[PDB]
Amino acid sequence: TDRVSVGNLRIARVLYDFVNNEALPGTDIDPDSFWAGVDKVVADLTPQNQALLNARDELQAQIDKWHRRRIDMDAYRQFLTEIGYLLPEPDDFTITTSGVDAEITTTAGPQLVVPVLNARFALNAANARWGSLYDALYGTDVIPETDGAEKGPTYNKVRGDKVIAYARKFLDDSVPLSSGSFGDATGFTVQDGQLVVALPDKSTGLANPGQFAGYTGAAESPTSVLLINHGLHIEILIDPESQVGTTDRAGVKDVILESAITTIMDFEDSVAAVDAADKVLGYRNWLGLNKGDLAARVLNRDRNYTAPGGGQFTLPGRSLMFVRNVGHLMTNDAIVDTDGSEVFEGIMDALFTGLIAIHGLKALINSRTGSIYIVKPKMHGPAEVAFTCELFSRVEDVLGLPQNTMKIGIMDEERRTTVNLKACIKAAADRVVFINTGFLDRTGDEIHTSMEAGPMVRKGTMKSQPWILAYEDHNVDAGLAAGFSGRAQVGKGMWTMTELMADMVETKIAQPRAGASTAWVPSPTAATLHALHYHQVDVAAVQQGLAGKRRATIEQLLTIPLAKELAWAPDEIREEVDNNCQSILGYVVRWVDQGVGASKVPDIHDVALMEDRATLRISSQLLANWLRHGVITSADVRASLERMAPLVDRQNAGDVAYRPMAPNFDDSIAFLAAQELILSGAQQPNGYTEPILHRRRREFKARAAE
Ligand SMILES: O=C(O)c1cc2ccsc2[nH]1
Ligand SMILES: [Mg+2]
Ligand SMILES: [Mg+2]
Repeated sequence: TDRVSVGNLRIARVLYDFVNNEALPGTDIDPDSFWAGVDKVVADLTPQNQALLNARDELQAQIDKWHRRRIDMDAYRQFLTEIGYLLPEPDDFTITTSGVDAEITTTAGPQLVVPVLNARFALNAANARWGSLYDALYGTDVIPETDGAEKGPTYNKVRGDKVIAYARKFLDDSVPLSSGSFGDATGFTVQDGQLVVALPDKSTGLANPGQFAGYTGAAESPTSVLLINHGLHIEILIDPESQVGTTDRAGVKDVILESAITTIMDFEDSVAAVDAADKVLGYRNWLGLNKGDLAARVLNRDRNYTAPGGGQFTLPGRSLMFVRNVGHLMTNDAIVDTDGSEVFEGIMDALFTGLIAIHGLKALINSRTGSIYIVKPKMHGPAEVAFTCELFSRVEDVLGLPQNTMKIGIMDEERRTTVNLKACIKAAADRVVFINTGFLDRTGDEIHTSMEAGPMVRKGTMKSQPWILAYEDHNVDAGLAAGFSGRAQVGKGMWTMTELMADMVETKIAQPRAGASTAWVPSPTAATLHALHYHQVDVAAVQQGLAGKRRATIEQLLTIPLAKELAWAPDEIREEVDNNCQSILGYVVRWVDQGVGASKVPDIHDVALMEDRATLRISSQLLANWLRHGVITSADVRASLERMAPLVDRQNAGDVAYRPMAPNFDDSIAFLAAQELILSGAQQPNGYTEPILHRRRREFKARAAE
């Protein structure tokens, strides 16, 4: 119709044009040979993809019956073994992934995640490798507004001084002088290769002069001083003529931190992309980032420095990029077969994002070691991991890339991956560069998998349940036992409260203390603040100290988060229903009506949260669970949705083109989607929301196409 026929494939025209005209040129790959490659890879791997998806349904159906036909933990576990859910743990091994960049193998630090469909955000992200500590401290609630230090339309000097002080204190804790404090420093010099600091009554150096990494300008009167601690860089910009530098005892203008060492450009949960036009926009942005010519305002270039002993060197000025493809579930009409059946989206993302990423290896650049970094979400168990690897192998042939060029980041966010984590890693032993954990998806799967067992604890309660604490520790243990320390990242989840930076600075330190190589932040600002934690915590030492430990048993992992009988008062029930209905509606309306997958969404208490699509999975699965066991009724669910809808409406009053859901609820496609997600929730595969979401978004767009 409006498609290009290649073999058994009917490629959407926008897609076909985009690959040939934009993606392919530069890659030395023959267009027709590429498309034929696509035709064959799709046909060859599609049935295998389907077999894995069906296998999920079989397991879940068996688990459903088992619960209904009853809690004997020993029998439950033996059952999961019998049905091939819980597979035998392989002997110890060590990953062999080679050609990995240092930012992944060695450097511990923040990792940004940004919706690929947003060129400006994506630009900021790639440039967030370096960010200003002053701007971050002054701009957020880390420095309390309190007494005369409040922000205004004018720069407030009382506040800047607190910022300066905080930064001086940080320098004391990070790169300690052999004597005295940074707060008293009056100047900085470089005599005989060693950084000398000017104190009022004397002069000292770094207690460990190894932390001196270089400088700019002349050794006598430098324009900046480069420091290193825990593999992370710290830059003191010295400029006595600047506004802040003028009033500073040492002429200091700013302190710059190496912040977002890596960034994940996201095709999955932070992006709304339900057809061929959407995917191209995303692919196009991914192309521009990889050719290094995206702009709206360009991509930063490397940074120049002078070695402590005179010579010249350089550091990368951009955030090393991953891409997150979609998982194994969804199809997309960007390609169909002759029968009209949509082609598997994950298979498409491997080919296209992989094709595109070729530009990142030639000059502008990304991986200096020659690798492409794909993060794969929502896999269920080790066979699904081996499938992803086999897919990568094939795509590499179509692209003419050396084998194992396309590295994998295994996200641990499904229960069948959690309890088989060592086997999952081993299936990717020569490609794996990353594992991580998070709250939303994983708890959604937790609730779905045990849907029939009984009513679950409230969402808040989940964060402190035995299963999830065991899962957090188990993740770290498995990676370290597999040799990740020095070879691959071990990550932990997102800080979602974008305006609550004091809290983040206070609490998020627990992640590197738990041995996390990296963890997720929602903004460049956040990345800068979070970098503090890796200065205070020596993650390599922590990881070294954790080795050999088994801090989580299979029994703990399998402890279902069931509510003890009569746990809640009727007002607690309503509070939770309301809370969850608000979460659905707040995220759904922006998603369906505007194709926005990630934004600052006020929760029921007007706190700004930055969650991806998975917030929909947990909240819908919880209410569906509570529906299934009669904690609440259908009258309850609808009443709550009707109450929260105008509240969401009001929270979007500051939106130039928002559309009310109230009072005409059934004419709101957004409202109907929220309602469907909940009432149809128990029947969704593993509780996945995309089937309902994609359809409703496509419906809204067709309604709007008039
Ligand atoms: O895990 C989360 O909550 C999360 C992921 C992403 C990606 C962009 S915003 C965001 N929140
Ligand atoms: Mg997820
Ligand atoms: Mg140390």
